Amino acid sequence: LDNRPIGVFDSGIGGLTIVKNLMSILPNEDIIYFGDIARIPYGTKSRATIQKFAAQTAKFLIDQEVKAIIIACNTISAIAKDIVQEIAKAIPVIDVITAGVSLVDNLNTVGVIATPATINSNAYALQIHKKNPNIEVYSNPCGLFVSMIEEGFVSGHIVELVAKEYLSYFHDKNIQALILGCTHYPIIKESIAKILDVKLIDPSLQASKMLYSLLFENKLLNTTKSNPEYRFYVTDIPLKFRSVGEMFLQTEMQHLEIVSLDSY
Amino acid sequence: LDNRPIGVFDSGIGGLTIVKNLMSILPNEDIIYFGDIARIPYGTKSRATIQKFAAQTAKFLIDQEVKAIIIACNTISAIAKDIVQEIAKAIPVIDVITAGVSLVDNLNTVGVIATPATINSNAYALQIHKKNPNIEVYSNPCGLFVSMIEEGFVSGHIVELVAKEYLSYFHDKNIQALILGCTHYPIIKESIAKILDVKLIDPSLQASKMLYSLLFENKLLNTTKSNPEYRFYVTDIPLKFRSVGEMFLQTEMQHLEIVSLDSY
Amino acid sequence: LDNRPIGVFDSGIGGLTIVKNLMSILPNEDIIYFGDIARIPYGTKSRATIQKFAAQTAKFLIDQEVKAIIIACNTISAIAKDIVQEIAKAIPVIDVITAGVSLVDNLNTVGVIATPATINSNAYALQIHKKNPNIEVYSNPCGLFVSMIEEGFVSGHIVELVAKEYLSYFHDKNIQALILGCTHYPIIKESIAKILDVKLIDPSLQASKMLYSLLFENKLLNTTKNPEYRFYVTDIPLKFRSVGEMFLQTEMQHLEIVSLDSY
Amino acid sequence: LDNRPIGVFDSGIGGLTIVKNLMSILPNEDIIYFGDIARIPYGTKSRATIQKFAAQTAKFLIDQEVKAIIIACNTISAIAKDIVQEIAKAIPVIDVITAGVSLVDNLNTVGVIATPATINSNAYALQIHKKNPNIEVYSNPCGLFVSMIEEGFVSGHIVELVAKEYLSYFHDKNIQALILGCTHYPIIKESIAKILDVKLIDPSLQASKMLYSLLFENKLLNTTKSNPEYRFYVTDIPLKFRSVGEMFLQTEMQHLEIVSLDSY
Amino acid sequence: LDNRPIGVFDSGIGGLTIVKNLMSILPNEDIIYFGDIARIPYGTKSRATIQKFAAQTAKFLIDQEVKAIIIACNTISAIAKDIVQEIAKAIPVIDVITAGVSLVDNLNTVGVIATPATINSNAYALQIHKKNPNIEVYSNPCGLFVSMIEEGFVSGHIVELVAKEYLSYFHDKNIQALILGCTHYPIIKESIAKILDVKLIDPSLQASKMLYSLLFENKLLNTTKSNPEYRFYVTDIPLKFRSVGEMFLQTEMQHLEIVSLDSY
Amino acid sequence: LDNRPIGVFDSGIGGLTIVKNLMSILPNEDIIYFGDIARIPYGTKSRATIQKFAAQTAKFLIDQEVKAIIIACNTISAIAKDIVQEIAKAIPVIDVITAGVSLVDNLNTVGVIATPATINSNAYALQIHKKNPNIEVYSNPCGLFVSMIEEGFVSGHIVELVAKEYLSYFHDKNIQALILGCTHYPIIKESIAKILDVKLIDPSLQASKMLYSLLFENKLLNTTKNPEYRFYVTDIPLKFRSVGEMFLQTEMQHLEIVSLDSY
Ligand SMILES: N[C@H](CCC(=O)O)C(=O)O
Ligand SMILES: N[C@H](CCC(=O)O)C(=O)O
Ligand SMILES: N[C@H](CCC(=O)O)C(=O)O
Ligand SMILES: N[C@H](CCC(=O)O)C(=O)O
Ligand SMILES: N[C@H](CCC(=O)O)C(=O)O
Ligand SMILES: N[C@H](CCC(=O)O)C(=O)O
Repeated sequence: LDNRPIGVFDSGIGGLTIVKNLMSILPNEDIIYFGDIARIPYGTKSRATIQKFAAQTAKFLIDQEVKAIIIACNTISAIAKDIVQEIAKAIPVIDVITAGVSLVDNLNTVGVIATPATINSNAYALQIHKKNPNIEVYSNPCGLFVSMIEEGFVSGHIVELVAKEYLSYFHDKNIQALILGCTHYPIIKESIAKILDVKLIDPSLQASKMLYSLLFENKLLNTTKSNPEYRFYVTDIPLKFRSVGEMFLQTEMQHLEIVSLDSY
Repeated sequence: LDNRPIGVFDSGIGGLTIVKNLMSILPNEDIIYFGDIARIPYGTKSRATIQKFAAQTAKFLIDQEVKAIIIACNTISAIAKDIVQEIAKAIPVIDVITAGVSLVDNLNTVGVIATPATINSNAYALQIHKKNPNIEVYSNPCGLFVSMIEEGFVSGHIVELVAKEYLSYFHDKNIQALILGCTHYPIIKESIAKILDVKLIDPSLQASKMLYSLLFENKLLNTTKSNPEYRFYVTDIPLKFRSVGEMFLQTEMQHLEIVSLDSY
Repeated sequence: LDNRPIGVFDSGIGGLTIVKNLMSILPNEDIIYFGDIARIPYGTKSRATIQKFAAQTAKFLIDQEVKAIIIACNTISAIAKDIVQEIAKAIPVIDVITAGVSLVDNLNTVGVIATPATINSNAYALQIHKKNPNIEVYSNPCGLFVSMIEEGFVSGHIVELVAKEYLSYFHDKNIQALILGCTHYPIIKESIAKILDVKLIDPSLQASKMLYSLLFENKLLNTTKNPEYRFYVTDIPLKFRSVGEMFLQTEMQHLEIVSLDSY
Repeated sequence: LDNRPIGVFDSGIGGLTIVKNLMSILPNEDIIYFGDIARIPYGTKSRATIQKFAAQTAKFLIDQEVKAIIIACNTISAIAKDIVQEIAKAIPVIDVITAGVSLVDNLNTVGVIATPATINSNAYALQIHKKNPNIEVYSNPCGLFVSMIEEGFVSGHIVELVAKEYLSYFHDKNIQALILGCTHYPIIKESIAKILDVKLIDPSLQASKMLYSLLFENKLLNTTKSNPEYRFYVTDIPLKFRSVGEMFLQTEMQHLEIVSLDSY
Repeated sequence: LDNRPIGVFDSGIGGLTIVKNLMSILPNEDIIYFGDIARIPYGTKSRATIQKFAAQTAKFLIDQEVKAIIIACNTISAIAKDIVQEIAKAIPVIDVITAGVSLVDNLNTVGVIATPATINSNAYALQIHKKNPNIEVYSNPCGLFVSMIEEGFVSGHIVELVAKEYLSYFHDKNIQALILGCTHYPIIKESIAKILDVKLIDPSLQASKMLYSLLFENKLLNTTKSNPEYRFYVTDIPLKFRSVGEMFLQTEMQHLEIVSLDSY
Repeated sequence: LDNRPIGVFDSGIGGLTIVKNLMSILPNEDIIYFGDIARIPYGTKSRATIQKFAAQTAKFLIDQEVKAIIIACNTISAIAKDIVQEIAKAIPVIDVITAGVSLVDNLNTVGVIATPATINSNAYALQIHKKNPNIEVYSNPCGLFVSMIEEGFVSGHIVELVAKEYLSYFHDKNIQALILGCTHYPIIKESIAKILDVKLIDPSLQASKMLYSLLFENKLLNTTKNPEYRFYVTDIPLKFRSVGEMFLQTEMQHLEIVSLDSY
């Protein structure tokens, strides 16, 4: 089990940051990244469809005999965590919403921004309230942010105006921190910080640390002496993928392969 | 054959305008609209994947024994028209790019805006040049427009600034007309007209008229006396679908059903 | 908390009447409707199946952090009210049977028509006799009514003949009122009236009024002045919008396909 | 292999007729019936849901090691036949639509009645036209029939009136035969014949004949001396289930066992 | 049914060994071989492409009315087995991975060599672990072997050196057997045994035995007096194809016919 | 027209060398690379198959309205140059065999190594003997080289032994130069040199220079001062970026999976 890869489970593109994080704390581990690039975005799809898609990716990863899964995507974590856990059986699953919650559960008043699917699922408020039901949670979807960022609008006047549209909801709420509850949003954190001067919470590294602690405590660390294998399995490769993905990864996606979920 | 439905073939959401158009010129015809809502957008996907998806929708429509197909989506028309035609066999296929070309092929200098997939496919320039190779064609993708419009940003300062970003390319080109080469773009035509004061070409109604002429000349008109049947078959129904779709349709999508392409 | 939605808990389709009522009497409340359209009808299924299904919907609604639940379906109310309440915990639950019973507690002879499951459960008679054992309660299931109505047979000779088959039972019972103990039956009240000349009790509005009272007493009224209406369903067949909107009497604002697989 | 059971795959209740037919045609075969009684009817559900459900049943049946399957339900046959066959790989699958089509492919004008789902799927017309594209097929849903029959309304004035409502569609069509394209409809064939007195085609018996032919010619017949075993697996045992089921089966179900499909 | 041919389904060239084995084990059976010689190798292609190709071949074979299929290729077996079985509905499909797994499920430590695609798919390890999750499986791709062998390098110093490069991975693994998980590798088994002298497992012969068992026990054996017919369908006849193919088949291909799969 | 891209037409992988060359000598030209990665290798396939495949790629490239085409692959150039030219019509086509031949036309004895298909076609000898019939041309296919190189055997004892098997043929032929008549072979030029001490002719740069000349003569040079590089391929297996980028010597900017099914 020790020398099996870690599965990084994404909807697509923004979860590459978890790969980056893992490479910084677990440099000897093999990683399989999965992105369902053919069917993104998930943030604007129904709960039934997000669950259907996540069951397929889960089965694909389990067939690769990963030793652990991290769900990098907040939208999949919000809506399909249990579907994924049920398929993974004895394979542990770490998720980014659990990570986010762990960073705010001593506050009194918390804001959350995320995809429409995530916010409409109510997952962040529910999970925060499982820790403490008296934490005040204010949530607002930021529907345009994902496409905006994928199209390269990552700073400047457009980004600032779209952010004002979505973040003005929080001005009278006296929040103590704002959860960046979508993988894409930390890219624009500097623009967010200009509009809403509060602590911004990015749960990706925390999620990676949770996976580190689990592997360490359970003695499931890779002890091979060969170069780690980083495999990027995706269901589409459109022309902009290399450039937008590597904006998140911060290094080359050197071993990239087109796969299909047709049999899953 | 006369009393079979017309198939309106979309990627999703914006092709509903063709249904509206058809209902205005062919009020006695049954219509089946197909939208692959589960996997939109197509505008940012690869050619291989767009072809794969379009073959599935084509097979679904042919199994419903439509008498004609109109491809409402510029992205599918650009990349998968031949795939669809091959599946349809003796069933005629009308497409929106053919319609657009028919509206500009006596000009000297033409601009085109469309999805990244459409513009990168080169389909509009190629098809215009098939009519006359000496027409000057200037093309620019407007990647953010589709999501922007689906998120409800349809006028105002954000729309104007995003449009300035994409349309400034045309200011020195002396174009005689600008093809609105995506179903979504006519929604924002007033904002476009503020930035680039040229004739805007919306090919949807022309495409519908092409289908009318074909049915009329071939004596394939519905002569039943019952209420026409309008069926909206979609592969997902997310929460925003009703409202955003009916913004394009301009009337209620009264008979709506979730379907699957898994067997296609 | 007062800006959280109300949850309308249905088996499917007929509970849209409760949404209509709440839109009227509580025009500034947000509402989440849940319909298990994939698995309807409930009215001809077993007790244990209805309980299993209802537990899943209850868990779904509690995950949404609704501020209150109204069980719009008589069948779920008859069979699974306790399970729903156990899942809802401190979230208040109003149900349509409690509403119906409240409208007859000054009478001495009452009839009840409902689904086969509701009648089999004997919930209406039990809940009435609990308040006053001397009230004579006569019950009769009307199995075909739900499908008949969903297929658009809502007046005319077919409806009258099916109704005569189920209602003739009441002619010699001297009832002072008939409880329409299924969401669907008020649609055909004109045909029912024709056959049985008695006061017809429709518990829908009273349930909605009880919910208003509960929100007022618990200080849970939304004070805002445009509400949002979400319709979460486990299936969307072609006929769903037409039939549903027949009960709702307006168009469904926002509709989404959801799954209970994880519940 | 030849001593494994035959699977009768139903939505619920009406498929028991095929069990009855196989008890007479193949008296030495073990039979497993499956009915998804918890979730019926299928006839009023979407294509996506019918396919989801049928995939779970098919997987349950394969796990019982059946040697052949007959899809007794027209609604599953119309919408999910390919899903079922793909799951039942090497196991042959006979369906009632194929049976029905085989009885009419010599005619010129054919009527079809079925559930809303079956008619909306266009499956009968499509499959007929695979054999002879020139046959005129007229199709009309009879939505109330399934519940009406299950509630015990099987003859008399109510049945005649409902039948008049649905069958009036055919009076001006000059059909040569009417396909009773739902398992339930043969129960009320005497009433149908009073209203529309044309040749009535019952797919269920022909499906049973096709299964015999498949087993006989392919040498898959059971010749053991152990008494045949009949098992009826259902997802619910509702109120009047035995009495309604025994209307179709015409004998008692000796082993009736509730199973859950939730693991599939 | 029993007089229909057996299909041998290959990527190309190496599968001819299975034809050779069936000529000896089942001398009275008609055989159709298919090799996609225009598009080989499959071993260095993506999962999505291997699945696309295998779906076309499978459809061609079903159209020849075969009664059973053996997937001779480990690469197709690893990646596209479910695709093939779903297309070959009722037709039973034997695969070489299943055969290989059946020969090692009594051991504790197993090595596997195969094409890059086969190893990257994890199929051998996964399938072994379905039977016994505690077996230690060590897998290494031998990418150059297929071309090397096809170019006629089948013994000698070059073969020994390349083999040393690939098999050095196993020297410290204490494996009890090595699965020769590619059709080509048994050709160089004497060289492999010089370098890594452990029990060598050849899936191809075991697959042929499993097919005999299936036909014998299921009564699908051909007993006609007409001479067996052998057909070899290929998508190309390249330069030295007969000479290379005859290395594996060990007799001449009497009917070798180019077909196109483009319609599938 | 001068802002249209150049098309680099490959079978797959090795033609990336031509992209590298053009990035160097034409730094402001946009480039579309096409590789039929799904169906490689071409070098061991039949003449008719190579022609069928090449016609599809040619049609794809013409649909993109490239301003010129360079056939980077010796195998396509040997077998399908006429088909590509017939499809390209007024779009100029440069090919690597014409380039290779141009570099030897002052010699009298020449060797050529290439794929089995290229050598079988006899294209190099035919095109050389056409210019001067007196030049002695000796040809030998090197079938294993393409796979060997793509699998990363690019130096050392294995490469030397395979090379000795194919090149020993030339020891007694008194050649003045050897044409490396396959895109892949320059990768192992150090091992080739070891065995055969003769001038090695790599036609890649000369083909790229001929394209420059053609663009200059036809007034088709892009005058702009950041170019865009698109890599269109029919498959992307795991090893593709590593092996491709070995030939390209930089990272592929923009990569897209495409299909020739409609071509
Ligand atoms: N990849 C984004 C979702 C990312 C997230 O929610 O963290 C999408 O598919 O919409
Ligand atoms: N529906 C849009 C494309 C519409 C069009 O190109 O006309 C999308 O999927 O991106
Ligand atoms: N929706 C009806 C029951 C409604 C009611 O009992 O109030 C059903 O599922 O049978
Ligand atoms: N059992 C019926 C369908 C039977 C059939 O279509 O043959 C239902 O579930 O609606
Ligand atoms: N024919 C080989 C694969 C053979 C096998 O994996 O068994 C290829 O195409 O790469
Ligand atoms: N790409 C090589 C041929 C390269 C060349 O001949 O220049 C192949 O497909 O075999």
